[PDB]
Amino acid sequence: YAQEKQDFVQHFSQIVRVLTEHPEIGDAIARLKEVLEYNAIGGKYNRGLTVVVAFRELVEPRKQDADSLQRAWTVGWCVELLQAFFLVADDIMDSSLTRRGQICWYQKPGVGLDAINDANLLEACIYRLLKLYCREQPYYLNLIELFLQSSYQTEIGQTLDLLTAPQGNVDLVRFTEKRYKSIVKYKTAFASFYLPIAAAMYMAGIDGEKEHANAKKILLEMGEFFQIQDDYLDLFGDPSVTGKIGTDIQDNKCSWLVVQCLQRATPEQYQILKENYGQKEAEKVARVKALYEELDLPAVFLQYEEDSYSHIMALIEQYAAPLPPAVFLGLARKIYKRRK
Amino acid sequence: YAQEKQDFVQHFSQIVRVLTEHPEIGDAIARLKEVLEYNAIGGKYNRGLTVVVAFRELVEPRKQDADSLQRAWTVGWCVELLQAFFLVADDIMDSSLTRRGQICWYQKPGVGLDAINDANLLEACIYRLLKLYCREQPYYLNLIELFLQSSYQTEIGQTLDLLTAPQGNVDLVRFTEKRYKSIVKYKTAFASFYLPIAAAMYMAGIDGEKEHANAKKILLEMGEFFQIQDDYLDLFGDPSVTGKIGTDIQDNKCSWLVVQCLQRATPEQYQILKENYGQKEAEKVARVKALYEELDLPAVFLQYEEDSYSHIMALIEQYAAPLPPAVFLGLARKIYKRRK
Ligand SMILES: C=C(C)CCOP(=O)(O)OP(=O)(O)O
Ligand SMILES: C=C(C)CCOP(=O)(O)OP(=O)(O)O
Ligand SMILES: [Mg+2]
Ligand SMILES: [Mg+2]
Ligand SMILES: [Mg+2]
Ligand SMILES: [Mg+2]
Ligand SMILES: [Mg+2]
Ligand SMILES: [Mg+2]
Repeated sequence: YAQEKQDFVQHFSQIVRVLTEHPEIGDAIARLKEVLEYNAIGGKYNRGLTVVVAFRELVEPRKQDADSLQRAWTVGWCVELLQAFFLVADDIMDSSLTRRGQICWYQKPGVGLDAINDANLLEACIYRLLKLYCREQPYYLNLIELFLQSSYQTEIGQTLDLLTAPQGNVDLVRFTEKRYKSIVKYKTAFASFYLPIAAAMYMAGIDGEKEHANAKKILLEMGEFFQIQDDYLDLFGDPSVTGKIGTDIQDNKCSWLVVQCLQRATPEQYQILKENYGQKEAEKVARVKALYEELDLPAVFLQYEEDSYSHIMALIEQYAAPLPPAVFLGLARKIYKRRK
Repeated sequence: YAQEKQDFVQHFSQIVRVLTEHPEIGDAIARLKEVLEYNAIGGKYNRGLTVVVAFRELVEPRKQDADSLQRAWTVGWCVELLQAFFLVADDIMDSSLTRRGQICWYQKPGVGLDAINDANLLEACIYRLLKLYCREQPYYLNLIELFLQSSYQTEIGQTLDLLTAPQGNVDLVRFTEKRYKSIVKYKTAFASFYLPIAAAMYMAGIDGEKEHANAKKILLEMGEFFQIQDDYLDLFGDPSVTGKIGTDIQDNKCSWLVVQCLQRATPEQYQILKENYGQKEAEKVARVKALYEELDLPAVFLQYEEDSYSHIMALIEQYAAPLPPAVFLGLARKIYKRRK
């Protein structure tokens, strides 16, 4: 697994080389290399690795030649670039301080709001790689449309996330279970969970609408759990482990935690949450954290993680066939009980 | 021409309807409609109109059925959406105040840096329209790749533009004719001039590499002239006419004007430019404008506009064949002597 991660990371130098190969644009290409090095490295590479692992499990080993395997790790890196693009942009919009153990790319002196165009370049690099390696393949168009559709779905999710979290406005009424499930389905589940398995499926020749629908049932549910864990870690995670500083409380976000708080709060506790949520004051944030702990939300999260795991396992039993259950089980093992 | 513009604008309501048609995403789709209405309307629609006019001139009238014409005005609107995406993002990065006679979308109270995701949605809408109307056409993939390549080229151009214009740093050494030509080729010429004619060419079945190369020779030169005019208007244009407020001097930009100033300045005038360029102080900006006027740069621009027009006309004579010269002449007439 760590050796699998290591093999995937060793292909990054080739990805950068092929993307940063007209002398007039030299300075811009040198900036793109810096944008790639800073923002596509430091994560867990779960999405990129899922493409590589799923491709190997879905394709007959006699058909896994050197060019086929290169295409698989390249498409894995395309999914990492999609993630990099959204994170660079999301860190500006969320006013975040750190990412993957280092200062946010936009927080770097000399970068600032120029990171908007840098994010756009990362997105552009996906289609440059798809054209360079997969142009002659029968699944080329299926991959292009899958990455474009995954970006649109993420952007729609980001729009819902930002509309539910207006700055300077009390938004407790908007923080419902229904709203939450809708935000996380689009902003996380589609591109972080459906996209990597769907890409390996199209590369394996599995283009069937019914097969993709079945994979989607498992993967969108896994994505919802993953975002619930991300919301828990925003406040109760170790920043030395998570690599990022939480901002959901200050940013008035429709977090899984605030939705649970609102379902369990007394009128007195509702007032405390109303007066202290969505504000930059450190003592107001500390007051919301104290309310969550009073309502035993960390324990409520532990019980949800268990119930959700069993539910996802039941969905693998129902919808994995005819794909190897290991395709979905490998990703479940990688995200369950994770504190990073 | 104004009737042609009117026919094109009358199709916008249909574009919005088809793009803003899952009740859970309702609030986000309502935000997308607001993003579309605010940012894709108010311009001159030259790019969108060029697609429609070029398609009509390149396709035999017996092959111009109702569905074919709809595809043409839809692809015209895709080019307007590409422009909208880049302008929303460019206005944030350039710290601009107004656009198309109204306050910049990001300057709107309640929008702010959420405009980054709004720009991404506008870009996403291009591929949604291409899929909705052109998916079954033989040129579908050619159009997808052309819009993706045009975005990458624009982003590379924007990177060069921002690298040459660092905030708080004296960048006069970097402002060369060579650097300028490179920036404007990528940031403007490819997507504003090559993209609309190339799209109509692929829709007409003209996919030949040599035909696209010849069209490119004319159109990249036209794009350079158009950006030189844009730089002139940034300072010497009427904001009631241009619809936007200039920021090139304050933003330390490699403008055509500053390049010309540096070629004509004495050591005393160079010192004046060095002490006053790239700064927010109104009196420093007024000092640079006074230097430009002392060096008769508005007259130097008038002489360049004439010389460039003749050169572009000579390029149409050389490279228009076998395409109707009217394809290129119509766009030249629309941009030459324009003060908007
Ligand atoms: C979609 C969300 C929850 C953002 C972070 O994803 P990861 O937690 O997988 O971050 P990296 O490993 O890529 O850094
Ligand atoms: C590529 C540059 C010069 C930006 C503005 O283009 P236009 O001057 O054509 O602006 P609109 O008509 O679309 O508003
Ligand atoms: Mg965030
Ligand atoms: Mg966010
Ligand atoms: Mg989070
Ligand atoms: Mg600008
Ligand atoms: Mg600009
Ligand atoms: Mg300008």
